[PDB]
Amino acid sequence: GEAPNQALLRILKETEFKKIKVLGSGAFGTVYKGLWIPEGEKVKIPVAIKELSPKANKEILDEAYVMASVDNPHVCRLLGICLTSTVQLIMQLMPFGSLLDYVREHKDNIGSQYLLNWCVQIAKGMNYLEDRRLVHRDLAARNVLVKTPQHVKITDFGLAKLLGKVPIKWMALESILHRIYTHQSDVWSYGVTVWELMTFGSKPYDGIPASEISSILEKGERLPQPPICTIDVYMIMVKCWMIDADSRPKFRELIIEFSKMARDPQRYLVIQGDEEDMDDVVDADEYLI
Ligand SMILES: CCS(=O)(=O)n1cc2c3ccc(cc31)OCCCCCCOc1cc(ccc1N1CCOCC1)Nc1ncc(Cl)c-2n1
Repeated sequence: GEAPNQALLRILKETEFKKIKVLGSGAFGTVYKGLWIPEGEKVKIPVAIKELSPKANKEILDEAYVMASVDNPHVCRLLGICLTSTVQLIMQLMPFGSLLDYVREHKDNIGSQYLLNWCVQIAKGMNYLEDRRLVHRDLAARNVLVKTPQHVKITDFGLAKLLGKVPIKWMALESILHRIYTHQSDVWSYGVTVWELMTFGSKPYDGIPASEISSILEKGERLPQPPICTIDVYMIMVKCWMIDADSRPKFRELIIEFSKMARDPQRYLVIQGDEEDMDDVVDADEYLI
């Protein structure tokens, strides 16, 4: 029971945008890179169009509701939806793809400053979501997209729910065992995501069946310390992975700590060699109504 959600849901004409290329596909559906041109407004906006039964429409509209209810520089911006045969979701295009893929591809040219700034931005997005009493439930490096190497945004709100099949290796223990989800379980997943970033995109618990992850965590086992990580960063992750959810750090505290770290990045991360016509193109972050 909260304030009325006065967010605007925008309906976009299908004739207004052109699909350009396929970005990805799978059981969830397919996502296209494309361009959106509102009629007579003299702007072209690079967009991602998510697409794929009446059960699919229900969940896609739940995602549209969630994403239309949020507005943060570190959260995916939903431009609107196009009511075709299957409902399409129009989102801001993130040219550089997922943070996981970007990090795996560019690990040889990624420094401490970028990693700590990404941690700061992700924490800011999650803190904003907490302010909106929103629980993401699927936070991971694969669900963080790169608008620019200096700017990342949280996406994939398919599992997002209000405060009141799952990827086991990113979940808190209480979520694995009692299906309890809280902003602190999101903090656990944030720790796992930071681990993904610091190991340059390695698979957490590589080769371990998901069925024994619960026992592994119950025994006290945790993800190892990444080589580039000083005890400060790894301690932050371990705090995010504590059993008592109230003992885990809050997202605002993570913002503070990682900002402190980013002011002197080399003290906290040790990385070898650290030191056609688009005239009218407008990014969605600069197209407001
Ligand atoms: C994150 C789950 S998602 O369902 O919410 N989702 C959101 C997407 C998106 C794209 C493809 C996709 C799922 C997507 O298919 C399965 C995922 C496989 C590829 C992951 C990232 O791929 C890219 C994305 C984007 C640009 C390039 C890639 N890559 C680059 C090269 O390597 C292959 C493709 N720019 C984007 N901009 C807004 C949204 Cl909103 C999106 N992507």
